[PDB]
Amino acid sequence: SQILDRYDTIVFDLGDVLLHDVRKMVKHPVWQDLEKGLINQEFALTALSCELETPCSKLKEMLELSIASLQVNPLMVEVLRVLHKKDKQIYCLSNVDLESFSYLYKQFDFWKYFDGIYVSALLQLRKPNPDIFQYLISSASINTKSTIFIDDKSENLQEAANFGISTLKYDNFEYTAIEGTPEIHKKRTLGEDYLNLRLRKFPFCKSFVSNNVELIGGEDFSKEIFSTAVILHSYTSLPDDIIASMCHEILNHDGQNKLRWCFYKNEARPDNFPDDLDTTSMVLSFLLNHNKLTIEKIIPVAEQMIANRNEEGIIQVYFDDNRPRIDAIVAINVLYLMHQIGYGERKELKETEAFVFDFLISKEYLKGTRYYPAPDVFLFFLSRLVVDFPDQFEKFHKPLTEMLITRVNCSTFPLERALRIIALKKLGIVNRVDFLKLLDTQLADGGWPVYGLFIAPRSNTYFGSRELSTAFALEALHILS
Amino acid sequence: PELITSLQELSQILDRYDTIVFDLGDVLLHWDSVHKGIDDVRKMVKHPVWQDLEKGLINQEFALTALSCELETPCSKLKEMLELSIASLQVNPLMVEVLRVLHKKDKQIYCLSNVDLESFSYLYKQFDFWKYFDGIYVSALLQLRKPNPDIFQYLISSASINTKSTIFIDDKSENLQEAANFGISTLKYNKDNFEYTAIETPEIHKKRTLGEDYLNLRLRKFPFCKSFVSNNVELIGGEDFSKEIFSTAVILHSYTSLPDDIIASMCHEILNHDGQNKLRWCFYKNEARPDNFPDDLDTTSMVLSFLLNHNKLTIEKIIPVAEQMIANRNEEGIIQVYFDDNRPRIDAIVAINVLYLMHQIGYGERKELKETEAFVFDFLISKEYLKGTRYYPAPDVFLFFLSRLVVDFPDQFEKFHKPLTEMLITRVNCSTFPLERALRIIALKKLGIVNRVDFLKLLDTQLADGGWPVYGLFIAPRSNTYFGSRELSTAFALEALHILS
Ligand SMILES: CC[N+](CC)(CC)Cc1ccccc1
Ligand SMILES: CC[N+](CC)(CC)Cc1ccccc1
Ligand SMILES: [Mg+2]
Ligand SMILES: [Mg+2]
Repeated sequence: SQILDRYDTIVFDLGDVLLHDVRKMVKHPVWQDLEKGLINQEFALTALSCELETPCSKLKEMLELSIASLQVNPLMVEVLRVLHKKDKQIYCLSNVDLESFSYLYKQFDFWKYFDGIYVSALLQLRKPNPDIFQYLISSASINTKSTIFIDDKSENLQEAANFGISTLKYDNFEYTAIEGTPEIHKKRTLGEDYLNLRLRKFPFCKSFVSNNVELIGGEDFSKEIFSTAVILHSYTSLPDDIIASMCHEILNHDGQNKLRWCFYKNEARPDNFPDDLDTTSMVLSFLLNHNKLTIEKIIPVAEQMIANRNEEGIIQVYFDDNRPRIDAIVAINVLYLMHQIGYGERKELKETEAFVFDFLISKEYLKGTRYYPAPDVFLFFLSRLVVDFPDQFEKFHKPLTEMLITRVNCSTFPLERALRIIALKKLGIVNRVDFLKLLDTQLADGGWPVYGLFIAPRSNTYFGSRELSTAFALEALHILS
Repeated sequence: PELITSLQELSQILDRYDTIVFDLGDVLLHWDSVHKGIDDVRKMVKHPVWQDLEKGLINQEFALTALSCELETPCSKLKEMLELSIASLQVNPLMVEVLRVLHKKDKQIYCLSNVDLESFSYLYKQFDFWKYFDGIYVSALLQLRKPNPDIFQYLISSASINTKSTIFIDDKSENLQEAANFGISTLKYNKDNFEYTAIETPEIHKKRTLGEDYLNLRLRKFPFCKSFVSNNVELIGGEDFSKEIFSTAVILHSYTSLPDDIIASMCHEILNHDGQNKLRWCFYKNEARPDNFPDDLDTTSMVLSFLLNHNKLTIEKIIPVAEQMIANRNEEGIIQVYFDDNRPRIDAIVAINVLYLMHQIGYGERKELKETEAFVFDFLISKEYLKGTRYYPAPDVFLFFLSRLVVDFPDQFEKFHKPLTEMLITRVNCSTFPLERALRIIALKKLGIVNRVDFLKLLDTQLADGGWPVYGLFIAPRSNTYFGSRELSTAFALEALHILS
């Protein structure tokens, strides 16, 4: 339309806009708890089974039938498409429970036109409520004077109009051109102050070791360089002085030969413990990003990595023929370096990429990897490769996003909440729920609790640190605020 | 300003007040702190993370693990130091005597202190001055911390304190300062004297209202309390049963604010229940009764106790049924579950509910009750109740019903009070099921302890229509069938809400 081209930003509703008696269910107050993400469908159907005096299975079939009867609106989708081509900022703002949102994301394919998807079950907010409009506007930094909102309901358009956003009621299209927390900041400030103090005191990132993921009763072991590299890659808002001190510890790490890095400091290296491609890939990828190394110096190390494939063609974990292992996340971090340096189209990487893609798509990642038992870690690292090399990894985006959507608010560990927040936001989905619960678990000194990010399987030793946890939580807070 | 050195003069000033608030740390209890890394527990307790533990936001393992990094001290040394500190704890003989004297003067006496749940659990078992308090307000049970004014606002509101007649005793001036802002007079406890200064939410009610409207409408429409059955405790996808009378009787005993019109309607269901004969009741309606399934003492006890309470039946009519129950003992003397020699069963909650009716009708001194009462007592004390009972798998159900009996007949069950309180404290916030939170809140408050943690978490699981989720309260053990309803869950939750406001 000639109307929408006057606006920089268009916000789309889903229902009866892009998609076209179960009404007694969706009007019930319990359904609003479901829409808000407060409960899941199983518990919501149990309750509604009682209030609606209907066998639970009948409500499930009525709902299943109702979702599958949804059909795209071809006029609106094409409209969405033309706006996308015009480089508009486009957002989706809609009430829908989480599982329905999973089905609809899998089932349709217009999602790609959106710069950002704001769904009620991921926000714990519902669409007539002005709070959801205010959340959208500040989080997306929307200039309401150049923003128009498309909905079928007048309550929604009236609310948006009160924030100064024009409206298009979707037969007829009614157009009206409209012309007219500090707790987060405190928690961010506390956390930044905590992280900056820890890392200024100990730029070689500390770690602790134990036999459990919470590292209860863990002992101090601060003689591996990997955590330092993880933080440098993962928390993108370190002050320059800290970046420098941590870079210094990497460049001067003594578990180092010919740009092959070892996990351990020399003093702590088990006799005969080999260099590994995870530590090597991660530090090399950081040094190249910060212009401490050239592709010329890295490429021979990358060939050794290609030389390290097993009989199935998969690049292995260690520079040691007598210690053959594989790991989907080590595969990912190798592939990241490969695409960074120009190796992205080497045929010898095909089975390593196939392995990673299959690990995603088979849901085998729900079992964790050899060194990373928590499934969201695989998803997070995959999202880094997929979003940073999007043309090369196009076919990963939708399946990765599907998996992440189902895992929103599925675990209580703060670091796991952080990874889901960061990964979903990089994929254009706003996960406010995990964000809210992440804030609640900050400790009083500003740091989050220790978490066992990775594992030495031979000794079932978990490694982790408050620095790692806090670094991820701060990235999550910054990326959504 | 008024410096006091005379223990006599102290007693004379405290007597001028109706309410005395006592601190624990360095007032009633005293301890030492210096025992690779730090060598002073004072460095732990001062740390910000320790405030999270004190407020109940984390447990000891969690706080130590974090402190082991901040204080650069091996976690296991921090653990040893705490245990040594706690083991070193001594009672203050002067202040417990002052406390005891105030108690013997029928003063209203409260305890307000910062202590973490594990520590407070140990202290409660270890010492025995707690009986002198009318109410106990501990930071880990309140998720509030003592300097903060809102812990004072909470105490004053929870206990309906007249701050004009209230005096607070504490060793920390910051605590006294904050108390004086609320008009409470202060008494600083020093190593060498006393300093005496004479001094002159909306969400909760919305939730209460919504929950009351929910339950009143549900019980009006279905005064025979509905029930669902499934093989799992949250009854996900459970089927409608609604053919047992016991839920109706449990609601009448457990939620004490039903309007008279609902009470009348539910009482009619009990009296017109076809599964009864000569004032013995059967769990099931006839249409669902298994062939040869007997009447049982649990439904009977709870039904007769209610009908007596509401003057539907005389003591004269109950006492013969109660004598039959005494005739239902086994070779160990424990009263059994069913009116049926061919189906011998014992269950500790059924025993509790039979004992309740016994004491209520005048049978409380009958010697034939001894083995039943010792069964329930050993069941508590042996921690065997952590395994559930035959018909009630959730451990807090046994503690809840025990607390009804023990608080309602306190002269006969004195020896139960402290062990039961000890157990309940260890269970604060130990499970997520709303009904279980509600049982713990209700039971602890009857025992004088405010469990605000479970309360706040209970509030957050109310659904938008005012009802709580269904929960399987009791079990048909053979088929592993759970029974429950939203009415049951909401009734226990509303009672917990009322009892803590
Ligand atoms: C970077 C080290 N690693 C893989 C070698 C992380 C995935 C785990 C590990 C650490 C120490 C011993 C063994 C394995
Ligand atoms: C009062 C009913 N009863 C004991 C008879 C106590 C909860 C459980 C029960 C219900 C149904 C069948 C068997 C036992
Ligand atoms: Mg709509
Ligand atoms: Mg004190």
